[PDB]
Parts: sequence; structure tokens; C-alpha cells
Amino acid sequence: EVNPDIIKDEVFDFVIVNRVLKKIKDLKHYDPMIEKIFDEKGKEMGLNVEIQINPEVKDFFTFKSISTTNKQRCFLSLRGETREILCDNKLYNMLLAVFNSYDPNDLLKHISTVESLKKIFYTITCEAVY
Amino acid sequence: EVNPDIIKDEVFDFVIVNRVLKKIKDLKHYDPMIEKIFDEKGKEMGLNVEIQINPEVKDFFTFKSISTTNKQRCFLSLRGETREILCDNKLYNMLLAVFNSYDPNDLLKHISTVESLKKIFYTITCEAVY
Ligand SMILES: [Cu+2]
Ligand SMILES: [Cu+2]
Repeated sequence: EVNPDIIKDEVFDFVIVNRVLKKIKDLKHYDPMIEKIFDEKGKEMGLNVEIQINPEVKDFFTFKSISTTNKQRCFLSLRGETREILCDNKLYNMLLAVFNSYDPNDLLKHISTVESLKKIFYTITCEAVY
Repeated sequence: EVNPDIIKDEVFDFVIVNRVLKKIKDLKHYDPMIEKIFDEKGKEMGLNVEIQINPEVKDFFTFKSISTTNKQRCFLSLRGETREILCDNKLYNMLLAVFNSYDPNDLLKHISTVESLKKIFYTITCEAVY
């Protein structure tokens, strides 16, 4: 609801914030759109995060995370197509690998991790145990 | 877009229709909401299917399938929560197991398969290869 802007501040009992957000050198590069959830009949509960992986083309490649009381769900968007992804350390490392490698003196490496993540994207399958 | 109603008719080059829809004894029990996709700048392309697994409580437990030119995506909804699921024969059998076991002389068996599918639901994880 109310959407703050900076994490370099108050603490949060959310993993996306401790595991990924807080370790991004330049959080602003990525247009962090971050609403906080509560005031709806409830009162201070979840966090709703959106990062642009390609801030040159809004919404071309985005990362969203919805965190609540108990659960968290993760999503990736590439070219209009959304896919949920398991929130884990594998995804986190891939996320920071991309987020923390921007550096104009090494575009090649950064773009390398970006293309690696799209690869991951097309890989996601949603499965159950039968 | 234009939403037909009956499959006991024309043929379709879509798996949801050949593998699941066409094998449901009483397709109407489940409020098949089925739009056909095309006329949008395109022209005859996809099929958009929605089945109510609990037709007593609209949208409490639903199954949706979006089929297009090449791909198909599958979704399950239980109590407001949506989760994509891999479209395969495992899901199909689970689907018909539920859809084809309605029978007032054996509510117990039917309800048995319904509860088994909710179980499956909470099991779905979305994973990539790293
Ligand atoms: Cu970049
Ligand atoms: Cu039933």
C-alpha cells in the first residue's frame, strides 16, 4: 500500500530483504518499486517488491516478490511472460550476480549474467508430487 | 474471445481438449467456461478453458488452461490462491479422476479424489535448472 523507497534503513523480517535487497550495491539502478502491505482490515503484514532487471525498457525484464506474514512468492517476467519461481539461495545468487555486476568498464561480464538469467527463465517448470 | 460451449463437436488441435475435455462424461457439471482466441489483429489461434472443480462455490476451486499456436499453460486455484502446473498426463489423470467420479451413489469416492487433488495443489513447486 504505502510505498517507501529505502531499505538502507529500518530492519525487516523478510528474506527477500535480508538475502537480496540489502546486498544490492546500487539498489536505485533498478527502480525498486516497493509497496508495504497493511491497512486493508489488516495492519502491517507483507512486503511487495518489484525490481526492473532492464531499467532501459520498463517491464521488459522484471523481478517481483510478494512477502507476507508467513509465505513469500517469487516471479520473473521476460517480454510479457510471467513465471513464478521458487524463492531460494540459488535464485538469490543469480539475482545478485546480475544486480551487482553492472559496471560500465565491464559491460561484457554484466550482460553475461543477464543472458544467463533469461536462460534460467525458459527453464522453469512447475511440478507437484503425485 | 467468442466463447462457444460444446466440444462434443468440432475437432481441435489442442491437448487439453483431446486429453481431458473430451473424456469428461458430464462436461456441463463443471461450468465449462471456454473462450476461443483470435480476432485481435490475429485470427484463430488459441483456446482459453476454465473448469469449476467445485461448482457449488464459484471460483473456490478452479482449473484453467490457456492453449495457443505452440504452447499451453495450466493453472489450479484453491481459495483465492493460483498456481501454475505442468500440463502432463499425470495432471490429466488426476483431472479426470476428479471430473469422472461424480456420482450421488458414491459421494465418498468422488470427494476422495477432490481432496487428493488439493493435496497435490499444496505440493506444486516451481523450479529451474541452474
Ligand atoms: Cu543491466
Ligand atoms: Cu464434486
